Amino acid sequence: KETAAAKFERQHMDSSTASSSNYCNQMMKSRNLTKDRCKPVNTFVHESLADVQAVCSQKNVACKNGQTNCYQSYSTMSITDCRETGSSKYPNCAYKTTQANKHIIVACEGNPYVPVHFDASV
Repeated sequence: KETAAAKFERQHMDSSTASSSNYCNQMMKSRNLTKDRCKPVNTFVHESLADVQAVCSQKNVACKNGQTNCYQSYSTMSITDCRETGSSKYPNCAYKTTQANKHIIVACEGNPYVPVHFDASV
């Protein structure tokens, strides 16, 4: 079905945008991240697809799971962290929205070598 690279774009890319306090509530729903369960934590990156793809050629770092295919951006990037609230109950998933400017760390795979997993922000 959906490729890993497409799944990364669906879950994590929002180049279209200044996020509101309801941003995560709307985006987690519209990107199908609340269909089977409320995904607890999810990050959206507001940079261009080209800039995020270029991270796979930037600073190589260890992934949280111990693999060696993670990469940290040389520059900070505009991102939005979505974190499920305590009062969230499926299927009415509820999220706190936090914008930040941080370096991102993604896992890269394949040919062409593209992001397939959002590992962390630092």
